[PDB]
Amino acid sequence: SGFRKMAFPSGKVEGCMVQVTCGTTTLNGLWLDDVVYCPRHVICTSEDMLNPNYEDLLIRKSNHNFLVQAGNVQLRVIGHSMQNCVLKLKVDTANPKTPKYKFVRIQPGQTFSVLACYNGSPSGVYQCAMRPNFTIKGSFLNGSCGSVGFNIDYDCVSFCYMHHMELPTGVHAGTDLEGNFYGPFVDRQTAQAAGTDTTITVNVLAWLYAAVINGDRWFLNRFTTTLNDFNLVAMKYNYEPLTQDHVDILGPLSAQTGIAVLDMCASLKELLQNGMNGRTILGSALLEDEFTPFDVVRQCSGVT
Amino acid sequence: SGFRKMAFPSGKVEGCMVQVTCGTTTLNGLWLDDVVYCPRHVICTSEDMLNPNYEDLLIRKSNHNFLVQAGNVQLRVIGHSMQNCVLKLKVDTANPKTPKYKFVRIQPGQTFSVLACYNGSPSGVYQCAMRPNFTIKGSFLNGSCGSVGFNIDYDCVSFCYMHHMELPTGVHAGTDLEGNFYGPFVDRQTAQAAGTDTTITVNVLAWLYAAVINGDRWFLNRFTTTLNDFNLVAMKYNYEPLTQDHVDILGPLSAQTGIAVLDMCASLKELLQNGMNGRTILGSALLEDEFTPFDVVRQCSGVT
Ligand SMILES: Cc1ccncc1NC(=O)[C@H](C)CC1CC1
Ligand SMILES: Cc1ccncc1NC(=O)[C@H](C)CC1CC1
Repeated sequence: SGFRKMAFPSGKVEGCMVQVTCGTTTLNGLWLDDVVYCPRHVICTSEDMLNPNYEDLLIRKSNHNFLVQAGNVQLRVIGHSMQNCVLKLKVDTANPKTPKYKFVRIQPGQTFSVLACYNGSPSGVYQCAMRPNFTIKGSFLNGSCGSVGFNIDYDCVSFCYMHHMELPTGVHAGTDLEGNFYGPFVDRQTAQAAGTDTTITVNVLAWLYAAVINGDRWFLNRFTTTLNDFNLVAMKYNYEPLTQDHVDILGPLSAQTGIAVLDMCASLKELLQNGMNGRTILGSALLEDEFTPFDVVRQCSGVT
Repeated sequence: SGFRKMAFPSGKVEGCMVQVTCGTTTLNGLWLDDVVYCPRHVICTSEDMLNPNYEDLLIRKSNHNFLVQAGNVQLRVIGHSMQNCVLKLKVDTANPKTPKYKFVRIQPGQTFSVLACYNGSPSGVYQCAMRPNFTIKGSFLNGSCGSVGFNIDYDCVSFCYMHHMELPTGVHAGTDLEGNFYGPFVDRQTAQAAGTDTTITVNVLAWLYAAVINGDRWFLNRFTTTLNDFNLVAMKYNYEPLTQDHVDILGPLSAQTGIAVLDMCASLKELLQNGMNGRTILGSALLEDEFTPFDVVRQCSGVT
């Protein structure tokens, strides 16, 4: 029992972190096989960042200008190329610590672990959700660019995020490992609108199931609702509309606890309309949305 | 910017996890040098757990009865001994992945990362505090015993906790790496009183400083207080009394933000007396106490 905001074990990812320097800028790279992946803004100087012409900036760079250091050993760069907003530095040595891996583009509302790094060295690991508006509320300081997000299924690391930018609002934006930004963001030091965010409804319901499994039951009520009635409340409270696909994914949790998904929706409706009344659920005084139904099942069963 | 409940990178600890089996019980062990450390209750059966006679139970065991498996390779046990509530299984091979390490006994209120494991395999990592009452509010299921807590200072892992038990209340109890329980707990399946817990005041103040650094400032007020006046409020709200030693440890944060520690205490006093009024601080709707002043400084400066 107990339910925590658990991140994946970061070991397999730690072994891939490297430091990439170009000119006076240093950030993190991800060394997988004989390729080092990093944010392309490593080639920029302060004057460039307001509106960089990345193609022109990269043309002034040669393989020997990219300084790639793994721990304390230097990697020899034998190729460079830009793919969207990432640079791929081909190196003469395959990373001996390359785990089984995939590059995946996650959907908004999905969760992942971030291994925050500075100068190619890991500082910490935390779990977060990709917001419905494609931002992440992380913990990143200057130098953390190139830190990655990932999920792990037994021995396979699915890399889903690479950190690129902090918006003027203090929220974070980044790309998949092919360098495609999540959301409308561009890698420029310009004010950029992040869409209206919403609370991830299926995740809040999943976390309410986790709460019941672990003993926090005070919010269970004698009511039920419908998808239509619930979505009218979700609309008012800026929650994502619940679909049958979300109900279907909550199936295992509904089966385990014996609480029908629409009955849990009626508990969520009452909590939205009345608040917590100074009470807590799983040590939180708000409705938590950073646990997917898969996360809840995994944590509640002890999947390794 | 941004502030997250960050755990240490778990890589160095993942390389030490092993599976220990004795009879029909399997749990986790920590392999450091040529020694495997694990909870002594691995030698118990269901009939024993109400009041085990560990000395007698261990006498019936020989080196060949302890099955130690690292990933998929079997370790040869050449010695066994019980030290307090841990067993130390001497093996014929030193762990090639043994990091630089220390065994430390942490103080209540201090924080650490837990690498939850099952069958010697890591499932996740989370950060937590040792409660003032010496329990931890973790996430542990049957099979997680032997999972460890730790801190990391550059290349040195300080192991501070080994998981042993879940109290009937769903809170967790364990030992230091010499097998001494934190708190009054005994390794028996018996109802055991955990002391009255309190909120870690110095940590809440540290987190309020983290909030100001990251932009959440709505709780700053035009008031000040004294240690005596603040401790009268701390008493009423079951907060640990603040001492000058706590004020001294908050020094770096008071220096950085320019907010005198007693002025931050007056903000905390107002929050305790009036609540959040439906507002949040660093994404939390309650006063967070799982960040020490050292954790805040580290996260806010990007220490690796
Ligand atoms: C400063 C910082 C703190 C946290 N995370 C990231 C950063 N870096 C940036 O946002 C730079 C300006 C991105 C570049 C325009 C492409
Ligand atoms: C079941 C479980 C779930 C989470 N964490 C730990 C456990 N195990 C125990 O509490 C056993 C009974 C301890 C033994 C008496 C010494």
